[PDB]
Amino acid sequence: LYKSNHNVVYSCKYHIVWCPKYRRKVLVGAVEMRLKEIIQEVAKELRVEIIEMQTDKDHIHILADIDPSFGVMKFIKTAKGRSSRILRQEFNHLKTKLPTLWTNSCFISTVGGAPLNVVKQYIENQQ
Amino acid sequence: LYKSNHNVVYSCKYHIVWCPKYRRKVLVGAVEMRLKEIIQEVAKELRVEIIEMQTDKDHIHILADIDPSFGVMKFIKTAKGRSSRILRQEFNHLKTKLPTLWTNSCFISTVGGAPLNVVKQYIENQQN
DNA sequence: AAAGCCCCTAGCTTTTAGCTATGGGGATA
DNA sequence: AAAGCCCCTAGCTTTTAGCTATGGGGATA
DNA sequence: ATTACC
DNA sequence: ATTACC
Ligand SMILES: [Ca+2]
Ligand SMILES: [Ca+2]
Ligand SMILES: [Ca+2]
Ligand SMILES: [Ca+2]
Ligand SMILES: [Ca+2]
Ligand SMILES: [Ca+2]
Ligand SMILES: [Ca+2]
Repeated sequence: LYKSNHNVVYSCKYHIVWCPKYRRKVLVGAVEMRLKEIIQEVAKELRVEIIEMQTDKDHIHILADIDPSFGVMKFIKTAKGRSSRILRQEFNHLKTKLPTLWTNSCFISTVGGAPLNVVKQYIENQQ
Repeated sequence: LYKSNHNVVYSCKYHIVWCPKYRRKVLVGAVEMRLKEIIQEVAKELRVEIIEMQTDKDHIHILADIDPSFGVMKFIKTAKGRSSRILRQEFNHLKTKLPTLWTNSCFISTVGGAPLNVVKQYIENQQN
């Protein structure tokens, strides 16, 4: 199952994890549900397919298929950036002793249908 | 085993495949060896780790770890663009029998340690 | 120590903001 | 038909080149 | 204003 | 000028 843009046929799926500033346990309750809505809205607007997404109290997991030419960091900057603006506009406690909602950092890991040990079998390495 | 730049901790591995123009079986002999020489130079110069690379006459496989902020496309653009420029200077048959060495297209497939269905179940069951 | 904390610039969105950049500099303990 | 074929612009490298762009048009017939 | 998700 | 890469 592969998508394509004008020039690239691709399957670029990323496991994305980022945490709030100071790793606060704020991704619960109304903030959690509203965070998921904003990300879903960003993905739709940016042509990103959210395969799975779930918060875990002080961090969020996202499994997203992103156009490799568009860039994974552009989706991440947009997701974290807009969600920070809106959630801090809608939830005052997200500005209390919080200079920002997110950190400058995140975790990214590529994911495919086949694991890495299987895909290396596709290729006879000539190094 | 994860890497990190200034802000991102990542493991971004891509199975990349692209073919010569018209799918001509030109990736043999000295063209094959010289092509892999140039991509090694591009990888080292662009901080890209080449896990595995194989040419097979009419296509090249590359399994590579690429900085996600740098972008998989900037590596592909440089690897294809520079190899096309150099090999067409050094092999007359590549400059006279083809308008370009490569096509405008490629294949990109991400890969990690776990299968997709396992990561999917793992993310879905986070809240218990 | 760093990804995560503090500090800085510049770029681009979310712009009397708040995230990136294969971005930089630190102490704390 | 499209990723792959022919055409284009525009950005950046490899620059009396040749690749990208979440880029566009099209015929094959 | 932090302390760790893979 | 192509026809498909575990
Ligand atoms: Ca096209
Ligand atoms: Ca978790
Ligand atoms: Ca192998
Ligand atoms: Ca093979
Ligand atoms: Ca830094
Ligand atoms: Ca640590
Ligand atoms: Ca086809």
